[PDB]
Amino acid sequence: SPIRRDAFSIIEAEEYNSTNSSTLQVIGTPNNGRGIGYIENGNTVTYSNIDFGSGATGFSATVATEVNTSIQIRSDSPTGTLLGTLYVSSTGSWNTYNTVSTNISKITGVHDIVLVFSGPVNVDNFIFSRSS
Ligand SMILES: O[C@@H]1[C@@H](O)[C@H](O[C@@H]2CO[C@@H](O[C@@H]3CO[C@@H](O)[C@H](O)[C@H]3O)[C@H](O)[C@H]2O)OC[C@H]1O
Ligand SMILES: [Ca+2]
Ligand code: NA
Repeated sequence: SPIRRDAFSIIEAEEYNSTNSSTLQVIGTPNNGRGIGYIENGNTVTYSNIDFGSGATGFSATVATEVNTSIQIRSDSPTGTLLGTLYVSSTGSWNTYNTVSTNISKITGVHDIVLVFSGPVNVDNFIFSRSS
C-alpha cells in the first residue's frame, strides 16, 4: 500500500498499511471497485503518512452498512488524538454506499490516520476537507 498520501485526494480504504483485525477482508463493490469489510468492534485500520498540509477540518467516507455504527478518526496511532467520530446509520444494505461526512479538529502536516470501528461497516474510500 502507498507509503504516503495526500489528504485532499481520494484514499482507498482497501489500500491500508496495517490493521489489528483478524477478520477484515478486501471486498468488491457493485461497480467493481473495492473496499474493506468483515470488520468487527475494536478493529483498527491504519493509513500511513497522510499529508494534511495547512489544515483539514472535515472527513468524508463512502460507506455501506445494515447497522448503526461509528468510526473514530485518530491521528498517529490507535491512542492518538481523536480528530472526530463519523456516525453511520443503516444505508439499507451492505452494498448500498452513501457518502457521510463529519467535522474534525483541525490537523496539519503529515500524520498516520487510524480508523477505529465500533461494529461492521463496509468502506470504499475516504477523503478530508480543507479548513477555510
Ligand atoms: O462483486 C461484488 C461482491 O463481491 C460484493 O459482495 C459483498 C461483499 O461485502 C459483504 O458485506 C459483508 C456482509 O456481512 C457483514 O457481516 C460484513 O461486515 C460485511 O462486510 C456483502 O454482504 C457482499 O454482498 O457485492 C457487490 C458485488 O458487485
Ligand atoms: Ca475503494
Ligand atoms: Na490475526
